[PDB]
Amino acid sequence: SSQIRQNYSTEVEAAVNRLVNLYLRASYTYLSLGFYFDRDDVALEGVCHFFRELAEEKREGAERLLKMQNQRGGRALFQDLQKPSQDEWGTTLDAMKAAIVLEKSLNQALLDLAALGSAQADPHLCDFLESHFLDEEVKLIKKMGDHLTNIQRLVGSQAGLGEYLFERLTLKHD
Amino acid sequence: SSQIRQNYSTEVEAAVNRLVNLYLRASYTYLSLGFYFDRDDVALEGVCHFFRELAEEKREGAERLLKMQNQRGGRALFQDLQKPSQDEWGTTLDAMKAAIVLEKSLNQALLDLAALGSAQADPHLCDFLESHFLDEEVKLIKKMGDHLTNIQRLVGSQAGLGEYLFERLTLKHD
Amino acid sequence: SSQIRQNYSTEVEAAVNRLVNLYLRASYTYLSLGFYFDRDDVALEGVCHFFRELAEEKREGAERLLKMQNQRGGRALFQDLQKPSQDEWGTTLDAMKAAIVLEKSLNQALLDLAALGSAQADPHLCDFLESHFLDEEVKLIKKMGDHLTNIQRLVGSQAGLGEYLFERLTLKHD
Amino acid sequence: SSQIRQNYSTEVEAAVNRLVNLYLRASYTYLSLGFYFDRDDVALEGVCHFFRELAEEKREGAERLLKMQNQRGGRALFQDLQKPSQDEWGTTLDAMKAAIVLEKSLNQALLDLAALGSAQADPHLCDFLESHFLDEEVKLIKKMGDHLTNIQRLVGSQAGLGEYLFERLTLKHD
Ligand SMILES: [Cl-]
Ligand SMILES: [Cl-]
Ligand SMILES: [Cl-]
Ligand SMILES: [Cl-]
Repeated sequence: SSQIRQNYSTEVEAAVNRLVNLYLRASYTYLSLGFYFDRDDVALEGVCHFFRELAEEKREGAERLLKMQNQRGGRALFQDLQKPSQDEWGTTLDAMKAAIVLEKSLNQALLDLAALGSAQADPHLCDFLESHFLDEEVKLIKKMGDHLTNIQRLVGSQAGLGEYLFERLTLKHD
Repeated sequence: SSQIRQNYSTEVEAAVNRLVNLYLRASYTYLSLGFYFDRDDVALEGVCHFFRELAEEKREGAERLLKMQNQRGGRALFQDLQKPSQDEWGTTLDAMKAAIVLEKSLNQALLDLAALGSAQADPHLCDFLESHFLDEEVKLIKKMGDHLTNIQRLVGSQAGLGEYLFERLTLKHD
Repeated sequence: SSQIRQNYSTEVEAAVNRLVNLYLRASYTYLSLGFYFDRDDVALEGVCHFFRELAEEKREGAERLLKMQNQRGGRALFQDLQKPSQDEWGTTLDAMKAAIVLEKSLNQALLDLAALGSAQADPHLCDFLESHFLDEEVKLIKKMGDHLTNIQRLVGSQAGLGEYLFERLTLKHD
Repeated sequence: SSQIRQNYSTEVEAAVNRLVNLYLRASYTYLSLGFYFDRDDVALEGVCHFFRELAEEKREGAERLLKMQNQRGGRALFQDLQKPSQDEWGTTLDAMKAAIVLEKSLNQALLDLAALGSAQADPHLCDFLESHFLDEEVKLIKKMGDHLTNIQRLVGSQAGLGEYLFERLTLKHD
């Protein structure tokens, strides 16, 4: 069973398993975004790379939560993973707007879990989120917000031109 | 406007702007202390260097707060910067006593902001202060306290001798 | 008191202290400009970097004046530092126009002090300004003028596009 | 005769020859100071080294003036060199006080020559002094003033102790 568990509430254990599901769902959403931008009829390499990187980051976040669950003596429980909300993701702008929505939802889940940890007097959990998740999320949301502003200023009356230039001159590509 | 702000209270935003002012004021105080000890009629190089270093440290603390303000989606607001409390700073002892007073005031402002963060359930802010400010301040206050004790033991009946020896043998100089 | 002062007028001493205030004010203005361009709703990294660099340059100019004040046996006297003239700085164009205004004001103050030095038969002061300030200021004003022309030619009927392209292709960024 | 002389007044030529004499006299004074501090009954190595270095510096200043005299097409004219004002130089304090007097006299001679150059519309001469002499002299006087303050604070009621400590802990020695 366990022999190590100490100060680790059933409420936190369940919430961690839920958060793993949310991160894996987010990873799957980013996988879909990445491959949409690799379509020959979309063909925005830097946009593809941006979202493929996020798919890996979210998977790694789920793995870190699972490692922690076992370190505390809780039990990983996996649930079905829903498919992403869209099959096609529109423009770079549409995609970046969907990404910031998704990140705000993950951030709120992190904050909710931090608040649960405080309520449960679980300082290890609170430390864990502060150390590996909260600032990573703030940094990423700031980056997306920066990108949104630049994408928006490039729409002008020549959306295609602006979308190409943003991909070429802001996003990382070969 | 903002598109990134989340869980970032107006109260914290304002308090961060106030703390920026306090750090910039402290930086200005240390600039004045540094140049006083470079006067030809004062001429204590190690004391000059000690306070010039602190002027840079406090400026960098203000810059880190400003970076964080933008990362969270708050808005930097700058106010007039008051001049330092003195134009001449007395002996090394007088200066180190003024410095520890100043640092206690910064430390209390940090603690007040940490308490506001806890009240507002803002774990990112609390993490931020713990990571970059609270221990730096404890370390610095301990160092100043150590220096005060050594300065005090050197006063004896030969203050000039003790002030020279402390500058030469404790403080870093060329 | 002093034992080193020679050929260093009270008029120059006071004017140097005033010029220190002007440089520190300019540094503060550039700090504000830099952080405005780091806002997520502005997000022009190269513009941010340009003005953050100038904030450091102006601080260093103030420090060089203070060092010189002590080398000549004058006494640094610090005054309150007024906040910058604006809290928000508009477009890159608006900001660069404000910067060239500011630099012209610093340049005129330098020239006024050079003329005072000549009047007071203070060749060390005149040398000092020529060596460390006058050409640095001419170079910087020429650079800003160059930038203004390029910004202006990019406005066209697509201001957002031009502002992005200038930041990407002229200014230094990561 | 000359074939190169241009814009080089007889007044400046004579004043340069006088200044050469003043620098060589100063060099001789420092030679005497250096060897006094090497006496077995004085024995302050760092003080000896300080003044021996200045003897070389003043000789080199005289050589630079002579080189310039020939570059401009003037004619070096050498006069008798008076012996130093003292045969024995007292304490480190007495010596440093005599040195700052001497340096103030050289500085005034430099300033007088700079003013003569301006009067004669001789910008090469004015540049020459600014480039190689005026700031070197300000720097040296500031250093001596710094030393005087430290020597004075060490007198206390134990002059011998203070004189030893200054030599050991401020001045450069083997
Ligand atoms: Cl579904
Ligand atoms: Cl005040
Ligand atoms: Cl104001
Ligand atoms: Cl004689």
